Amino acid sequence: AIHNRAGQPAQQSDLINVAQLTAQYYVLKPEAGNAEHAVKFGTSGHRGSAGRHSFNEPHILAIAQAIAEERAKNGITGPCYVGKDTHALSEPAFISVLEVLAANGVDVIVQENNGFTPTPAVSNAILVHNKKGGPLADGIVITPSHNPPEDGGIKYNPPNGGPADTNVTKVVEDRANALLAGGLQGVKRISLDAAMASGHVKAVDLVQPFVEGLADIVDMAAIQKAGLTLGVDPLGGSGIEYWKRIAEHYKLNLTLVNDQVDQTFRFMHLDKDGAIRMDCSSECAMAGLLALRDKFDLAFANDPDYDRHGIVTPAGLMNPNHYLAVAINYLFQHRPLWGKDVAVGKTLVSSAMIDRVVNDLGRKLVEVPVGFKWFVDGLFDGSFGFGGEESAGASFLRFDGTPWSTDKDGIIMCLLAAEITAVTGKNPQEHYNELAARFGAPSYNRLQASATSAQKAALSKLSPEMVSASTLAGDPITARLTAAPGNGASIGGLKVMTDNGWFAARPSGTEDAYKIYCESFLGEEHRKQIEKEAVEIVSEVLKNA
Amino acid sequence: AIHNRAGQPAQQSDLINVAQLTAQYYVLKPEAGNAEHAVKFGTSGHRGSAGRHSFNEPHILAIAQAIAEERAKNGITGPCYVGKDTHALSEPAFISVLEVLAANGVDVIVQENNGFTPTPAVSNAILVHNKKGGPLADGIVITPSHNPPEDGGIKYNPPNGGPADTNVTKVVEDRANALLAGGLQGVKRISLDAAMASGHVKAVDLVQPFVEGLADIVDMAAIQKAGLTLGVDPLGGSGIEYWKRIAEHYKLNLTLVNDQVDQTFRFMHLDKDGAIRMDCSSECAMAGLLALRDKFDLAFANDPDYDRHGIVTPAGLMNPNHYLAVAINYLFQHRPLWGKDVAVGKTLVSSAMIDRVVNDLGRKLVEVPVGFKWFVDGLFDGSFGFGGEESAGASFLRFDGTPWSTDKDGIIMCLLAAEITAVTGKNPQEHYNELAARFGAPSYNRLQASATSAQKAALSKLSPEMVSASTLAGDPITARLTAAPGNGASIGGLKVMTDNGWFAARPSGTEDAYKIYCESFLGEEHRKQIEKEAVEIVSEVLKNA
Ligand SMILES: [Mg+2]
Ligand SMILES: [Mg+2]
Ligand SMILES: [Mg+2]
Repeated sequence: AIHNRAGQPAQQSDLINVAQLTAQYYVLKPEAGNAEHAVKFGTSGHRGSAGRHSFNEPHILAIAQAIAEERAKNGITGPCYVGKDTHALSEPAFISVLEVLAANGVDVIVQENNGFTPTPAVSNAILVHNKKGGPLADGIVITPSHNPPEDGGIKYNPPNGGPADTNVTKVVEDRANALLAGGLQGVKRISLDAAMASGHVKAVDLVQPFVEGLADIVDMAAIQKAGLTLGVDPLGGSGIEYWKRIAEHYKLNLTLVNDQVDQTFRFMHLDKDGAIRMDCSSECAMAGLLALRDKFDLAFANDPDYDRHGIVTPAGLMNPNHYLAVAINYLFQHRPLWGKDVAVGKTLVSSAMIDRVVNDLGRKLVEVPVGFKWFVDGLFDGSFGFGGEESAGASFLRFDGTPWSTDKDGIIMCLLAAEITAVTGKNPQEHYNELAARFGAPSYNRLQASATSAQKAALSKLSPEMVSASTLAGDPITARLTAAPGNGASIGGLKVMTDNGWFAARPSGTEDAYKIYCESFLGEEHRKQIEKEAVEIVSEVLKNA
Repeated sequence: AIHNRAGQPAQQSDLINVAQLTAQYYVLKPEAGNAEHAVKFGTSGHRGSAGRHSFNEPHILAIAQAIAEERAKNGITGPCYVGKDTHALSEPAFISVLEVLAANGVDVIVQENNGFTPTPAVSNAILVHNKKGGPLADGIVITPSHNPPEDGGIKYNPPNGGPADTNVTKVVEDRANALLAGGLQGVKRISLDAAMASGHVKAVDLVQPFVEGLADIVDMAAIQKAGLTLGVDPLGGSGIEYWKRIAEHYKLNLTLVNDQVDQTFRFMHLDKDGAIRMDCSSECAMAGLLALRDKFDLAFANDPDYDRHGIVTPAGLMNPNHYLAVAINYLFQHRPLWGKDVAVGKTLVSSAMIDRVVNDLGRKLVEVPVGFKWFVDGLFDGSFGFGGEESAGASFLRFDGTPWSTDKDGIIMCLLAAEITAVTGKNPQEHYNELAARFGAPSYNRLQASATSAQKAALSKLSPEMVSASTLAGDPITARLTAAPGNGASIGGLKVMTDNGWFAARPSGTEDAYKIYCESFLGEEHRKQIEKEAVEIVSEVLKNA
């Protein structure tokens, strides 16, 4: 908690003017040659704000044109599923996308009645469509994730249902930027009315198919039989109607603690920095649900795109690493159709509790670099049963070991917590407590140290033998890694291990620093000794550039 | 109350999508030759909704250009005060006005920090400016009054500070529609950024000078001295900050029962028809404040443009007619500096309680046709001390007999109630109860039925002697009128009166219908006999076409 009003309900003075911001999307423009206003279309698409000239009509027209061209180049002739979240700027962006796709003769499928669509609902729709074997579908999700009310975002999901990799995003980014530099000479656009009249835009209900299909991934019948008292704070996000339909279709005792949809997100409690941020894993942002935690056996929440999850019990808000370990431990014991050819994905900055759990089950661990992108292909072909990130986003397979969503899915992760509690009689936090009793309770932290550009660059291109330390916090170093053990890919940095702890260091993308992730199975004080030594080691390896 | 959720809190299903609506302002276009989409610029300016193609960018660009040209033609070279209310569509309209006015070399004055301004605050600003005697100022108010959240509006107030009359409005209307038919070719415009950098737009604080000036129209010291417990529901309207500053500046025990500014107006209770309508004189809409009526000596509310007032006492919400009679009876006995010649303005269809009051005061009554416009010139020149309409809107003079606002002013009418209560020790409902004990409690009703365009046309063009009856509801007819007795202007219909009651019939200005207003001082059964005989009379005179 950094801001004096962290954890308190937002005040009127904290709120955006929604109408003014939306107007700014049309009346303000990116400054030509100003890099800060340019399309930066990356792992999570392009994000910005109309009032900062970074999320305006020109950007989205440009991006939508770029996506139409690329998808056609790539032989993608089926429909494009275009979903949006409950951010203000998703409305104007949505319209720009329809105007341009329709003008390019792209068939678009949208949620009827201008509704909202979670990121995994777009992923799921693409996968289900493409399993029918005809022209390929892909998708666009119009969301800046949990970013404050004034922000907008837009991202692309190719036919494998997952987020677009750099081979797609870089091309799209450059084309969008050249289109901007050309004054939107090369953009095909028709009016909203013409687009709707064209026949290219089809409105369907994406909710029912997703909600009904949940029985093929989570044990919905077990949940029903347990008759748990469940709560959810939809956090004004894109899956609010999804939670309603889940409770209704499956006849669950599941209560929405509020049903607000408000583009100022005024019902929110302020995050640690005082921003309105819909972070389902932040205790400050989750203060509203946390105050009701005694009312439910189990409760949860999702960020605006519904790709992440927050799990509440009467003990509080679970730490995301803790829940990942529990999800994995449970899933691989309760999925008979996930045979020996189905492994566990883990990013290398995630808790080593995962390693202990997976070793204990006699399953294969695939350690990958930072980022969900490394799980997409394995989820898609069924070789990864589960892949998650320590920031509270994950996905796992259907019962039969085929994919449900190749993007992150917050709904299945919440429902899985319910299946766990229902099947085992123990909530996921009680599960973690037992793991911690068995393996020790690790202490985990993230920090950062000042670094010059030159240092940051050098950190990315090390090799294991540049690290001459033989010991870390009183234990022999068992590994010096510059590549991920699971897929061999570069980590763009360094990880040092002992039996009792580890650290990893990577250059900060945004600041003159490098980030340090570390963890100890012996506790806080030992973790603190790792931190100290981690800086010493990293200072040593890069003081010569 | 007709709708089954009348008076209930608004639900999420009742609300608009603010950003989608604002997008529609820029992406939806009026249809060429569709009269429902045309500019209709009248007594309240032009109102519509972006989603109905009746309040979109082309309309506002066209209207702003028409106003720029008309003010120049009319000799106005000073600044234009442009104020906006809290409707969503006020934001894009505001921007379009600045783009075009600055392109036309108009000097614009706005409330700083994108703040909101009551209609009477624009009127007052015009008056104060022009009283200095240099180049004339005029103004634009961006408001659809109490219309639902999806509506927008824009109206013009010339240098006398009141609403523009048809000599200006019809020219602006014809011109705007000409501009729309010519694809906006004669509209001059620059970007918002260019407008802000041009030096043509100045941002000031309009609140402080209005709030400080109140001491010159209402007896603030008397109110301060009484120490009453005052409540206000600003109803999410343009004067919310005005109530705050009045409380602070005058050190009043004045509580805002809600401080919400929300472009969905979600905090509202539903109106009698189940709509979200910010009608300060409607019991259903005021259900929230009415539930707290027992906490305050006096409480009040205003509509979004803050030109109307609703007065609450522990007895409930006052009938607007009833409050006018009290306001008049009080003011004309407590304004010693007003000349003996200063008159009372009264519309045609207001209560004859006003007549009884004004007679008793030995003051001049000026009965005018429907509409506040008939009071502007007399308020401006100080010959009308007070002008009010039955729909809960009025204005009156400063202590020294010079105008404060020549448009309707909800703030002074609310503060006057507190003055009345402070000075006399009785609230305004108590005073009305006394008026009723003295003269009788009148019974008032309005009727409506369908009529053809031809029957409607006839009704507006009668000659008094065409009424051949001698009696109305058992009393002799004392007057048969087709023109207002006060100013001689045509009423566009018929008024018949006796000593005990009256009726007036008038064609609807919007529907194929006529309305009949009637009132009896004998009670309900007498009023019902007036209703029956008025229908008979109207039927007979409309016996052709
Ligand atoms: Mg997210
Ligand atoms: Mg009004
Ligand atoms: Mg005039």
